[PDB]
Amino acid sequence: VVGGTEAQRNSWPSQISLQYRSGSSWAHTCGGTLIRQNWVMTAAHCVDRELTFRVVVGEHNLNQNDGTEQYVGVQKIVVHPYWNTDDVAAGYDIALLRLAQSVTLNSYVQLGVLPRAGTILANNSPCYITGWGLTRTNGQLAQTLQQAYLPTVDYAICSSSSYWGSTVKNSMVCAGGDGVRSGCQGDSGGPLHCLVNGQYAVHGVTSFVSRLGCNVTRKPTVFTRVSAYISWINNVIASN
Ligand SMILES: [Ca+2]
Repeated sequence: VVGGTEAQRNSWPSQISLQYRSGSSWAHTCGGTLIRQNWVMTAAHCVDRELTFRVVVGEHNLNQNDGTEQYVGVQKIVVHPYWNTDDVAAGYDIALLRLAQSVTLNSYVQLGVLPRAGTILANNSPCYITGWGLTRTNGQLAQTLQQAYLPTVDYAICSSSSYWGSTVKNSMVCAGGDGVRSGCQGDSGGPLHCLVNGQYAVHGVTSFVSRLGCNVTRKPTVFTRVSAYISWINNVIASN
């Protein structure tokens, strides 16, 4: 997250860190949202590589013991069937991970609330992106969980020529674009949390930013629209 501030430890309890095994250690690669005690929602592109993945819930500082972490293996990966790794702009950048154990819920570990199917946010709706992604274009991952205030940019503006054009689909949510604050690499798969009728809900799954840079004016961060996948999500969970 570029232009973020450190999250309070209990603000975003559904945020997870998706990590892969490297050497005798683990490396953060992406975010995720805990949606059942044994299921995480993330970006399809986060799991294209044939790596060994684990999920950390109750995580705050990737580089320090917080006393609140639970570590769990990924047992099964269900990528959206229409996902095409060579075409992120086509959409479908979503995957569900079934965890090897059910995590224990507490003030640091909670299920993310999802919007009802079809819900679209009005332009300029208040949201926060959260993650441990790069804090600058071509930068380094955050140690502590970051948040940034990123208001939505509706489909009509986002898909206009000076923004993202035909690259953005109605199955996505755009947010930010101010040139200061944005998602960045390593935020992929994580939540966009938007305040609606008094409650935060996870309306986006971080998908992409410009090849030019993370915080580029009129290239808001783009997210898979969660409310386009409610039926898909339920179908997967019910069959697995
Ligand atoms: Ca930690």
